[PDB]
Amino acid sequence: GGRRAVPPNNSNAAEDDLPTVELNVTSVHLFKERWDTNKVDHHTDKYENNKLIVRRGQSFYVQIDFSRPYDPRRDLFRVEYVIGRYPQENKGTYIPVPIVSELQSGKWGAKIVMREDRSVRLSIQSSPKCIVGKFRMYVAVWTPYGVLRTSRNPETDTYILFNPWCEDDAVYLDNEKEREEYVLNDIGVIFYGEVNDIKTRSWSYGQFEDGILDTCLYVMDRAQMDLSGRGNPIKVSRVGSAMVNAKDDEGVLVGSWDNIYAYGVPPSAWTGSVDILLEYRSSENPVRYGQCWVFAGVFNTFLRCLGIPARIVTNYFSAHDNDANLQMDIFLEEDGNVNSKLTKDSVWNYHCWNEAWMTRPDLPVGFGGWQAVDSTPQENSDGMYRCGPASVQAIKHGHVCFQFDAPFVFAEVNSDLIYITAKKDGTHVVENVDATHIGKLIVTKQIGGDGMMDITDTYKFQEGQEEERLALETALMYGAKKPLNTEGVNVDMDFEVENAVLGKDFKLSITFRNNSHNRYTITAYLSANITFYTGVPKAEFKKETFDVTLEPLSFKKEAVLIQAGEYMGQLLEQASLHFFVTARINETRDVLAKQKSTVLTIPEIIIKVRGTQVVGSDMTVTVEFTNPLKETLRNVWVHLDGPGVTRPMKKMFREIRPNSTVQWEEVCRPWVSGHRKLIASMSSDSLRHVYGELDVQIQR
Amino acid sequence: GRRAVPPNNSNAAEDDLPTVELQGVVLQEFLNVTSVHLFKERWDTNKVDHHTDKYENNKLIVRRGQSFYVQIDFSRPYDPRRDLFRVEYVIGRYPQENKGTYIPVPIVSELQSGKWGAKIVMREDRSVRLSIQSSPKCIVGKFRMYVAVWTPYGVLRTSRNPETDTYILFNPWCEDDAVYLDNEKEREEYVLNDIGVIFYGEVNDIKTRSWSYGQFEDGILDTCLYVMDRAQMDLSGRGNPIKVSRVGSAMVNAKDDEGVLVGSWDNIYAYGVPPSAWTGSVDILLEYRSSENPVRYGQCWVFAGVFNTFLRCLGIPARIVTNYFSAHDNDANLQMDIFLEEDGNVNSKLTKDSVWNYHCWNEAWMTRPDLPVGFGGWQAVDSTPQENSDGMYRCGPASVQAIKHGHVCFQFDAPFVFAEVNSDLIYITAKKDGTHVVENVDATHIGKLIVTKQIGGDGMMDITDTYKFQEGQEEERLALETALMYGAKKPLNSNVDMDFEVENAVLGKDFKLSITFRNNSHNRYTITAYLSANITFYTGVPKAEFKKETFDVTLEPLSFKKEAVLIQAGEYMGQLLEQASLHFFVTARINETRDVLAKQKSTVLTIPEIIIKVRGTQVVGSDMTVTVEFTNPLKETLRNVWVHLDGPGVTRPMKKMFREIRPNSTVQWEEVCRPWVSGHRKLIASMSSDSLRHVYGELDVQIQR
Ligand SMILES: [Sr+2]
Ligand SMILES: [Sr+2]
Repeated sequence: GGRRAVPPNNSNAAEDDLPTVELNVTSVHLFKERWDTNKVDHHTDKYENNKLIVRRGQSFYVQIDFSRPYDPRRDLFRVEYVIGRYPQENKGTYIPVPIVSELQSGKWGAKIVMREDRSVRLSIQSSPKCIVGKFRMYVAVWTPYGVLRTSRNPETDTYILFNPWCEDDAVYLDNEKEREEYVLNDIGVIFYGEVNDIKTRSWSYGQFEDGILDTCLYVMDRAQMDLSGRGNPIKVSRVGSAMVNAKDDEGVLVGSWDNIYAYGVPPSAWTGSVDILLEYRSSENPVRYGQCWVFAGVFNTFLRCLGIPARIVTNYFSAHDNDANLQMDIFLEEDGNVNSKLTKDSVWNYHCWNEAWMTRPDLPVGFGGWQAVDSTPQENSDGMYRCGPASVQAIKHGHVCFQFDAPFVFAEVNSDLIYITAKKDGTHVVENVDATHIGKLIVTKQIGGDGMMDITDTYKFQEGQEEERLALETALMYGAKKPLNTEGVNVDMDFEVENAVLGKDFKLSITFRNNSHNRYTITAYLSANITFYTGVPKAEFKKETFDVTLEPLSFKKEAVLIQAGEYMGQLLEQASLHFFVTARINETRDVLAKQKSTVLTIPEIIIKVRGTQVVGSDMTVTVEFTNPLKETLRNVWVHLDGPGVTRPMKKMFREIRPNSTVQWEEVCRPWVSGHRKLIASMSSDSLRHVYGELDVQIQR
Repeated sequence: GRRAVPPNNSNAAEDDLPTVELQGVVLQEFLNVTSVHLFKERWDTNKVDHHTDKYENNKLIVRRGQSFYVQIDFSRPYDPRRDLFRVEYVIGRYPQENKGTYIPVPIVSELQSGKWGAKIVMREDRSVRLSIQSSPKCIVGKFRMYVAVWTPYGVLRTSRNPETDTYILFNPWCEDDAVYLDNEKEREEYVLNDIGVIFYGEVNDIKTRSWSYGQFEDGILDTCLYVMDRAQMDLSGRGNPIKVSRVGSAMVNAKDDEGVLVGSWDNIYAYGVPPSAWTGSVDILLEYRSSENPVRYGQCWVFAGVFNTFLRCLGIPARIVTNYFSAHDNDANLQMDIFLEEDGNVNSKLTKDSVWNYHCWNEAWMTRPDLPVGFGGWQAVDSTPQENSDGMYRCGPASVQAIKHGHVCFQFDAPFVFAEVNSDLIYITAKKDGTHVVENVDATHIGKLIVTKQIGGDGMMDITDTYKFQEGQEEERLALETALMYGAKKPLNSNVDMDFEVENAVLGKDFKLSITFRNNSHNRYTITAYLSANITFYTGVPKAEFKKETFDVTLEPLSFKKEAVLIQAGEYMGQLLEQASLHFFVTARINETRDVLAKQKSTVLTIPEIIIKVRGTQVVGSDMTVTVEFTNPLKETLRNVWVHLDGPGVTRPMKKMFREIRPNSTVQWEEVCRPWVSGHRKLIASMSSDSLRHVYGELDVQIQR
């Protein structure tokens, strides 16, 4: 056909039927059953699936009943696995599994583990590099006139996932604790807020829930992904992440940061990946709407479900859309005030990306392990896409020369803020530089429980360390950018905001230390704005200039008060507030700068249960939320979730008068034993990004 | 909420800057420009010293990093003690200094290096004449010019004036430009030349044809800006060769309905022009700008054609390259599988992989700052997609030096272009029971010759040694190991030589295949050779096996034997495909040793060319009558014959149609051209019909002033 002899098979759903005729089998028994050896041994017993699911590079048992006794003399047969529509032994999409005296490592094969009166028990092993997907099983009998082969049989469809338990698999992770956490765990916690006030919230990955695995295969099919590569964790993450953010009626989620969300579910409402993945599957069109942590919850569900050890990572004060520039420009005016016309770039209060576990045989030795993949697009070499998989280890050392998109995730965590006064005659002069703001704290969920784990030391060295300065020296050599010459760049200023609840008042003190044996005349300015979590300004709710005289060896503190009415009028979804404080030392003309952010605390949702905490047993769940506003919250949606206990659900209240409390009781029949969890979220026409949860423990 | 200002990613979108911009509190006896002068005109210094005097454009065109002159007329003599002003260049809807989309350009005592600055070089009564210099890292695009006079209350600035818009192209003549070529011969060839030759055919009969890059033609420069626009390329990226080529190559192959061309190798070409008819890039590029939808149809040389025009037009040196025996769709593998039956025959069912007779790609020149030192220079970029990490996209820019050294750890997509050229042929026997046995590896077929057009004229320049070392030698071996550890995959692991040579025939003639054996040992061996001949596409994909032959031969100890075969025209005339190539597989079994020998070659049937004769005044501005002439070589009728004529700077692409043409008849076509360019020009003709296709012809003319 001009282009290629055979078309590409980039669909695991398209199937071809192998001919039945160019000894015979009567029944093929696999030991599926979620209690049986196979599933229990492959660690695929939690999957709500009624087919055999194994993990590559490992043996599993199967049994073939022949019409007559298998005789090693005049008999010859082999099990066949085939995927997609144009199988090719050449591409790994047609695997003849030959009978062997013993199984070698890294090769396919079947040992006749035992035979008894017309049946043969088999031990089948698979290559540790096997294509991940859902294969078809057949049994071929090689007669002197042609192969005789089984008919199409759905109940034998075997799923072959990645295998972090196998040391020959690139996805290998050598620690059962981590294995459980990064692969087996189907509940997760997402960190946000601001570096000073870390807020957490649970998300449901739900990889083992009914259907999720088949949709993970659907995304790939939708990406027209060559089957020959689904066995590559790299290209798998490379393609998988590009599918997450809907590039025009294409991907999974439709991103959006417009506090309206004109026609869908506000990003702040979702409780997990489940209903999201199932909605994409059923509608077959992008789901509206999503934002970083959402994209992150979903991509993580996709990975874990296939068996690639993944986890979500949150960076505080993220320099997004850096275009590999290591500098953020803050434009101060001649008298010292932040210039709003020019200052157009912002630091995100926080940003969430993923890390995947794998080896990097495409790079030198030492860069394998955790890989950074950011599904939130930004301009990189290809032009506005997801970034990664970039080796966190190389990032740490500044080796941004190795793929993929490493110079852009490096800048997310290493940028500097440059305070530059643009003279009114059209000139510039950089007054100061803040090397310590961006990438102040990078964090993730710990292995034990719902705690926090500081993984900052992994992306970067400690400041001042030559290794730190070296990584910069290196980064700068292969694509890092520091366009402004910061040449020549004794008062110590710093301020603090006390965190408050939504609707209440708070203080913001400014401290001024003067170590010199002399006095100064400072002129300060406080500028408070209302911002999106991305750090983008909506408005300046409070401006305030100060006039401070500093005696030598003086230390003066001033206290400003932010009254609730000064902000309650114009707040945004995540309750973010940004503070800028700059000063001029009239004598020497030095400009001091400092900026911080805070979020207002939102009261949680209450989840309470009564009944029988037993699988199969009806257990009633009670949900209740109190509208803590002096206004009536309209069109209130409360979301309920809890994998293994409840499928996701949601309810709506036309309105909730100021200060009244609602309640929602639904009865669930927990289908999983052990510690499970219940998760709630709130979203209305105004207040949203409200969450609640509960630690149930199902019995049986 | 995502970003404070939308993305500035359109050169055609514009912002209207205010004329007056004051602030605060308080005649305006400040200076008002009465007119601006940008000594453009093809004769003038700017267009000439910048190498843009060739662009058939009416606006000022200038190459980055180098100075140019302008003259501003004021309402009253410039006084260097009171008056303060400056020129401004801005681009896109959302200009930003932070990002080089707004450029102040101050008056300066003396121009520094790689920094915008204007020096006052002459002051006549009421007129300042500046010498303006740009930054070598300037964005490439069409900027708007404005003059701004600073008052202590604000700026007063000129109003929208479309006639003073300025293009700033890359500049291969500037030492500080990433894209710098150190000598005029190369710069002239790879940047100033708007004509090239494409090498096709097969190694043992290299065929050439003229292709018009036509970068300087009217509308091309702008179309080029539209491409980057259709790809939503961030303006701040448009000053980077790497991004321009990483992004621009991706626009060439219309995935869905985005890019420039819809690729097709079906031999039918349902509702479009056959890739074999295109004479040059001008046609496509314009057609696409008017359609705003992908152009049908193209194949590897056409994408390389249209991409080359793109590259050179913006100012990046680039050349088309033609690799013979290409392993495209290699997925990093370093092996090609050919399957055999137990009796020695080729297993027509299992052998689904094919080697392209020839595959063209582009080489683009630029430094490489994202890579270590040493990998700058020519960079391979393949606009013809294939599975790479991202899967099914163009590949490149891959540093050609990194490839030659197996350093595939560097971006972009190096392993793929590496196996496009350095891969082996494995002959495997698929035993009747289901097993496979590796008979022999042919390691010298793929990547035989990589060739490009020469600097002087239309000859070829063997560049195979830039991609690889010599077969055998240590460096080639080490290179291979260096690759294998960083990506390249390589799964699998009796002295009676054989070989056959084909005597290439002309379309419609009988010809011969001459196979010759030889027995070195002192043994009387016995061979059973097989011969399979297939009609194929240039990619390697077969359509049919028109001739199957099998014969046993005995070999004397220390001997030689030449078996000749006569292939009659009739055995193939009935089912040829475009480009007329045929494929042969010669395999033999020496039953004593059960050793298997195998070989393959290809042949393209020579087709007679089109005749072009110039009659008249070969003088710029003066008419000249051009006569295209084609004779039906076949013994049957051709119908719906489309003839094409093109000549950059002599005539724009014109095409004529003939309802049919009887066998062995001749048709003439007379057009009167008015050459607007002098010197060595050329004329390209092409032919396409429902039957015959892939028929080209050219003529060299020298037009005097
Ligand atoms: Sr830092
Ligand atoms: Sr070779």
